[PDB]
Amino acid sequence: TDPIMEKLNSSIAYDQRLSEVDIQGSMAYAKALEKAGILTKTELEKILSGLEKISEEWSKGVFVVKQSDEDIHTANERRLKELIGDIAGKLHTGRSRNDQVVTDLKLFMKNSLSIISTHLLQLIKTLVERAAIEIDVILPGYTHLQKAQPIRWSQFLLSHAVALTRDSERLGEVKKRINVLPLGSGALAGNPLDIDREMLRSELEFASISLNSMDAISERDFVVEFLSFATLLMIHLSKMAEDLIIYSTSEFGFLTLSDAFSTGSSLMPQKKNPDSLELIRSKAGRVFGRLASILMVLKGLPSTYNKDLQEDKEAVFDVVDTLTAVLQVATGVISTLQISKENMEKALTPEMLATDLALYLVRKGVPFRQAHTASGKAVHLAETKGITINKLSLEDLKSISPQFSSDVSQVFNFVNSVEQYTALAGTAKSSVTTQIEQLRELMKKQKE
Amino acid sequence: STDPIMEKLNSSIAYDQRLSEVDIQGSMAYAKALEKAGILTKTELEKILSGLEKISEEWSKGVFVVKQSDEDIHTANERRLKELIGDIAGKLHTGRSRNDQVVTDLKLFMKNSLSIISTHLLQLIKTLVERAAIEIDVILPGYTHLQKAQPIRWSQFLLSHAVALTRDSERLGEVKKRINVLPLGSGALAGNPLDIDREMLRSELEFASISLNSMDAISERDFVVEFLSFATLLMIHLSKMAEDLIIYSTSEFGFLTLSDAFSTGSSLMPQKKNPDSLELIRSKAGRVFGRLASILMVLKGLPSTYNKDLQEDKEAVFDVVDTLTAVLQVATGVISTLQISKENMEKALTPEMLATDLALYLVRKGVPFRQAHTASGKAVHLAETKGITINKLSLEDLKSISPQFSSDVSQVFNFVNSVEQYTALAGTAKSSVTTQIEQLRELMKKQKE
Amino acid sequence: STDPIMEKLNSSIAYDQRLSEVDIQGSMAYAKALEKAGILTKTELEKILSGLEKISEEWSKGVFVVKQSDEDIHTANERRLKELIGDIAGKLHTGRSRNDQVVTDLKLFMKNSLSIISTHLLQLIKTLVERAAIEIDVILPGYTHLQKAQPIRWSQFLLSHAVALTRDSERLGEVKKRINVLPLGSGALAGNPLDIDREMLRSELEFASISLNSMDAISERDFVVEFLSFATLLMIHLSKMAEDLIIYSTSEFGFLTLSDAFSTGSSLMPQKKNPDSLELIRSKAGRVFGRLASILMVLKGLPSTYNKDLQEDKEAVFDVVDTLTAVLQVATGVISTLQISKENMEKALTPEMLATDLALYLVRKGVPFRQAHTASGKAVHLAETKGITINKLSLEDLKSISPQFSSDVSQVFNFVNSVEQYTALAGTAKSSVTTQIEQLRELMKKQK
Amino acid sequence: TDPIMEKLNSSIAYDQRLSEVDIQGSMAYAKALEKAGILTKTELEKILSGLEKISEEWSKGVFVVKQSDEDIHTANERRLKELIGDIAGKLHTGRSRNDQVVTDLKLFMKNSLSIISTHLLQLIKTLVERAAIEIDVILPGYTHLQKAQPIRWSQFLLSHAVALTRDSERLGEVKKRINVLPLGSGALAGNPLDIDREMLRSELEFASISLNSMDAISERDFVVEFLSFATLLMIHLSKMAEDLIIYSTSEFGFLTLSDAFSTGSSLMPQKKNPDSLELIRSKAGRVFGRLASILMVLKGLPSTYNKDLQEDKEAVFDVVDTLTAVLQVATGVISTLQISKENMEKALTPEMLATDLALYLVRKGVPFRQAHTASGKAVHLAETKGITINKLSLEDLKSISPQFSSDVSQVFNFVNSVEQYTALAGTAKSSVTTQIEQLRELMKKQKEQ
Repeated sequence: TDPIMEKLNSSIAYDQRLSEVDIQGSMAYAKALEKAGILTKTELEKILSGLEKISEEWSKGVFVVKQSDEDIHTANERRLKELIGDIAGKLHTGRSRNDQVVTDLKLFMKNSLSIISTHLLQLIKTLVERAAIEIDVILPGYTHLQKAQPIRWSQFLLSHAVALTRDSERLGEVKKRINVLPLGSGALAGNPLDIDREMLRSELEFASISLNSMDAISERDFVVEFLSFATLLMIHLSKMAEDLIIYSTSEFGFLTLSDAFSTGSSLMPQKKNPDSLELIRSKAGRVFGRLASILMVLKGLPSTYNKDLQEDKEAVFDVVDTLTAVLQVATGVISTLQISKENMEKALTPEMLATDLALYLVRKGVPFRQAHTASGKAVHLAETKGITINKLSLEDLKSISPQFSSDVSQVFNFVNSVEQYTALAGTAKSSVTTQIEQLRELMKKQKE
Repeated sequence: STDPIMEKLNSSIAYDQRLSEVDIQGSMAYAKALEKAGILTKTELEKILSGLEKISEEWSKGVFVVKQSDEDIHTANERRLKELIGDIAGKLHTGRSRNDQVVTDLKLFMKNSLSIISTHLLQLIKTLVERAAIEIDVILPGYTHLQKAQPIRWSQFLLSHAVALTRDSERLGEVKKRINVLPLGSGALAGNPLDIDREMLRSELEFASISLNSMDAISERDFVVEFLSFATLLMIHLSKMAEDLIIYSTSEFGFLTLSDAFSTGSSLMPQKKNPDSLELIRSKAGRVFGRLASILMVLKGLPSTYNKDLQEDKEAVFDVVDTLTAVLQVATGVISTLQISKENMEKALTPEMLATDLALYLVRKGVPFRQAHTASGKAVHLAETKGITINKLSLEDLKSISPQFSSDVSQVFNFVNSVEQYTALAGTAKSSVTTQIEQLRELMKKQKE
Repeated sequence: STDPIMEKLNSSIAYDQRLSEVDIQGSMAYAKALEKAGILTKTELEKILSGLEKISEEWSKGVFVVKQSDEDIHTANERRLKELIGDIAGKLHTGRSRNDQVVTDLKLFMKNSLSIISTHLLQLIKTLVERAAIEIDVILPGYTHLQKAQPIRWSQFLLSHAVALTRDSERLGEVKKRINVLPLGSGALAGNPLDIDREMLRSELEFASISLNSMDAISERDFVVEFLSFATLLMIHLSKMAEDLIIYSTSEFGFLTLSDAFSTGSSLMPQKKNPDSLELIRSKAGRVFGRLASILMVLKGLPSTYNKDLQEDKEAVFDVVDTLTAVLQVATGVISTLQISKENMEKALTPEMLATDLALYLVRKGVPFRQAHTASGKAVHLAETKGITINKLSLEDLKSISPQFSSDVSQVFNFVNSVEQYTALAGTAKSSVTTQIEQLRELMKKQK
Repeated sequence: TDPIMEKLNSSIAYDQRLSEVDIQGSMAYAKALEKAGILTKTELEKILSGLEKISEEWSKGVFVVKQSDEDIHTANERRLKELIGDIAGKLHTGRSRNDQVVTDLKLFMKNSLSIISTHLLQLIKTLVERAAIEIDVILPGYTHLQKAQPIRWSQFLLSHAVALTRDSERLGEVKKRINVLPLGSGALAGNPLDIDREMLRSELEFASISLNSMDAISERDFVVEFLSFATLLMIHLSKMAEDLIIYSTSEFGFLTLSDAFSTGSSLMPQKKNPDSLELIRSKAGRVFGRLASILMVLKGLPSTYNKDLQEDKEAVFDVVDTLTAVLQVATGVISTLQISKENMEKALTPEMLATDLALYLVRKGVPFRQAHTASGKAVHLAETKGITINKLSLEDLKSISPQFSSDVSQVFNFVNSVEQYTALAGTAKSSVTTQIEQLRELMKKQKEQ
């Protein structure tokens, strides 16, 4: 056996975090083997005790890895043997590395996804809570990154909560396809000892059992799916990071992040670098890379098991750790950032109310195209007098369209600007309250 | 220096014309809501609708006519409306914007495309499951590392693909539910400014729910990414199935032959068939994956809310939808019409693949896994040294390796008995494959619904 | 009996018509070689060449007429020729195959196409370079983490993009060279069986050399992947520049404005332009990357030699060729016609950005950086205390911090002198910029 | 200072590989600081002495890192003080982490590219040499994975070597741009102390120096290009692996991998699983994944430096180690695999010569169309007569075309088949010989790195 190739087959270098699930998997199997008559009652006790002690060695961090261990499965098998003797060997009866590895990665993923879920909900929750509290703050809404119209700071925050909520929904969909036991699939044709797979499932807490052994052994859908979910999640987070990074520019002045999530220099204590957000944005590429790699690893592979499939572990681990860290960093950034109502408020400009001005007419029967030209004509005027549109006199307005009354003054108020969007999903106060209620409901659904 | 070339990039009319009917539908739904909102008088309405319907027909009969001024499908339809009805149709744009219209049209279009793709997907699944039911007695080699591992039923192989496809169908449904949400009424960014009744819009357009936030509804393209993720994984599945059949159809394996319609030949080598169909299907995985990749890269780093960049979704969605619709039917064809060679499949099974069963023989007699496995190795080695296959070792020779080998060991050297060992749920044993067929059928019912 | 969908799925006519010309030229070259090989007589060659030149025209004047039987452009032409000069046309295919004829057309098309792209890429670089010389005096903020870091010449900025784009040009050349290798004469996969004169084919089609291995030349698509990698990196550069320009054109930054030609707007908000151009360019980065990912996966895992999978190459090549041609030109237009605001740019220059140079003042005076930094720190510190900008601190005050401060420390508080510190090669000092402009001019001459 | 954050910026666990390059970057800068008049000659010798001592520590591998260390950089600085004192602090003078980090990576990549180049050339040499030795072996050439026509085993081996040769040419082109000095660009606007960048260049063995400070700090083209070269190379390797995997199947039986690059069961000692090839093939996805990530990280970023660029190290390290391991595994596989000349021979069939039969007529003046027709008629005749085309008698052939003469007997010989392809790059022996020598020349030009 070649030196370099052996080092490539060697997963022991990173697959150690699968120690516990590999042990849990073995315990269930040993139980099913005793029920099948492959093990005696006493043997089972010996095995379980052995497996339990091994579990402790890892949790305590005292487990010793022999250079002869190519993977975590070999390590535990070797240990279990030097712990209870020959009897240890009977444990691998009819089992295969092929269905052991998938059972292991799936258990690990079910647990990790459970952890990713809490952080994700915590982020969404954090976003929603500030949307509640800062519901009066208004700032410009952008399109093409050019000030378009006023919107509530909360409508902006909520848009990110809503996207994340979808991420959460997908996470759940992926979580249930992962919650299917693949153990007892053997090398590819199934388990040859009529092993009780139902006992296996309930013992390991899966929701159901894999339908086809060839599929169960060679499919990495659960890996691709998780990656697809993780990548779109990062897209959302990269979009939010981009918004904030920009808003935190001295130019915009909208906000600045706490010191914990930014860096700085004693030469310019008035500027803060949003490292936190830059890191989050960059992880999108990192996670996408993993998605792209596994997809290509799978394209073209014939049935059933192929060594190519070992690339899955490192991709999942890296993604699980990336999301776990980035999600929390995002929650903190959101809860501890400081907006500037002042600058955010001074950002609002009269010119932005021009569209609302055209709406004022539409509400008085004046047709669409006709109102537009009227509103556009009104700007041209104030424009030629060196004054904003909210300033031009009532008489000036009259000359362009008799439709303009004295109430037209109401149009030049930002609170009024946003209150226009009462229709479901709008930036109006009422709509924002509705949304806040809906997200909290959806979060309850995705749990109880 | 290219203002004209700039305009060309914004041009979409060359490919978005398949959106004509969804655009018209969205406009009729909005006009109505515009009347309830009083923006339009009842009469103003009836004339608008009648105008949108004349346009509906113009496309539904290829009689429409685009001018060298129609930037896109929208402009092309509103221009014809200003031409049919007149200066009145202008009151329709009141309230909503292109940012609002765009996603509404794409979601309506995708919803229909998905349902169609689902039918084709389900047909493929039914074809595999059906063929698995009929050829349940066929046995061939099960492979790992493209090497003969152990005997398996040909049906187990077919069902492994059907099972994977079933997950594809489940994802398709999840992606469709998120697409069946009304985005119309979000306006250009902050929502509709006329308190338009969105429920009515939902009802008219037949969406299942209404979008929650106007900013999200206008800037998000999750439904596009998700669709592409579903498509790419589905393609991965199909690429694998194509690869398997390509290999099995080689003269070397000789397990099966594609029908004339899904393959090509040559006058000089009539008995030779190239698996054109399978190669096309396999090559589409990359094509679909690329679309996934492009959209993902297009979305990454974009700030709120709407940005021109999002205009790249249409072309990727159209390509993948057509690709999927064609690929799926071709695969159904291929599986439905290919010819298998029972003789060659069975002939490929060898005694050497039964060494594992030999070891299991001892395990069932109580011998420890290790001892048994070691004994089978010795038997394999002995036969090898005598230059004979293990199914020919005499009983004496076997007992010289372990007395546990009784005269009944002969039963081990039977390929049917080999696959019949796998009765545990999901195995290749006949009872197990039968069970799989019932489970899938019952799944095709939840997916059909 | 072929399946109708299989049929349609195999039709490239819809898009491969643009290969009409190069297909004929390949056929012309091959015919001439068939005459020399004794497969055709001069009389037959003349009749064939004449029938081909006729088809050429039919495409030129857009007169050519395609029929539903035309699966691909190769069939459209071969059929047309048969109609024109009778079944003598059949001989033209002697020893030739779709396999080597299809990759011959693709390289020829790409060679021509790349030639046009080179021109446009060079015109963009030039536009950037010439602008850098003209506005070399302009000074504005330099960003790190999208936060003001220190004064930089505006030209230093334009040039960083020209420099990146020149690397793109260098790659474009390296790719062109490998594309400029004749594949015709490779036959179906084992080579040409008629001892055809490939050197003659090369000379006629004008390639620089001939392919080394028939199998490789028919199965590899390195030339496509490589072109796509070059295009993708180019788009990245362009996407970054786009990002910079979109942000600079924000009301908030106000550093510049785009002409109406490459922008979009509203009659309700005259004082506002949306950078549609720059946004298109950025979006195309993904689009082109998509093609790259596409072909890489199509090729991955494919066996030797020819496979129908390779048919996906054309659509990917055409898309990117057209995308780059359109985008590169638009970029040029955007870069040449945009108007900067020297006022807002210098305005952005604040004394807080000279805190760094204050320390450098001490290091030149001999003060160890560790100490000169903490020194400048006390300065900004005491500066805030007195509620004044560091440029207002008195010599007396500066001395209380470090005796090394003299009357000249006053110069450190000048933007021109701030920038003029970077005279080291590639720095932002005017002399460094001019050296750059000159250097870029030299590179542009050689790559021609 | 957040704990998760701090852990995200850490890189000491993986960037230690950059120890020696970092120190070399310090010695260089230190000397440049002495010329700028910041470090007295006495201080220069003081530092250079320490820096060497620390570098000397890593060398013997006795260096020690503390938990306080985050960057391989700070790990070296911290240790500089522990040996030299406060004077160490002057090394930072006018030097940013921005040009210091891009300098370490290029210096590292340049050295990695050299190692990688060597292995690549070793792989090419192994293929070309084996081809020269087994130049007489003939086997089926495949198209759509179906026997298409006789070819020389060496023609097959050479097609891969040729592709691999272009990879080696891409390596050189990439190394060229990597071999440029970025140091002295500072944090963004360049070096502020008029540092002598020509001295740094000479000292760091770079070929030239960066043209623009902003570009040199923010660009990661060099990372992209390298990844692009690696991915194209891995594609090539995945194609070769697919081939060998297929050729090593029992069904094909064309060759067997040595025990060193394959897995096997004691129960089936004949079964040979091509682990080595599968590993190589799977790394293609792993590498492309890296390319994909960095590309998405760079997309849409604004000038100049952004913390995003930090994701480059791990991508480069992964692919550098992967390419190094994979290339050597490839080399091993190709030189230690045993071919079955006999099975490659028995795979050549008479049916694969109908094409040659038509060509026989073409050389005697018969037009392509008619030639192809006579041959096919000969195929039908042998079919109806129950024999193979080579068994048809002269009379059988004459009755199809008078142009057939007793000399047609030579058409039914596989050596003569491949010998028809004498045209440049064809599979005729003389052509294969010409390739071997063209490739040796090419390996020479490149070897002269």
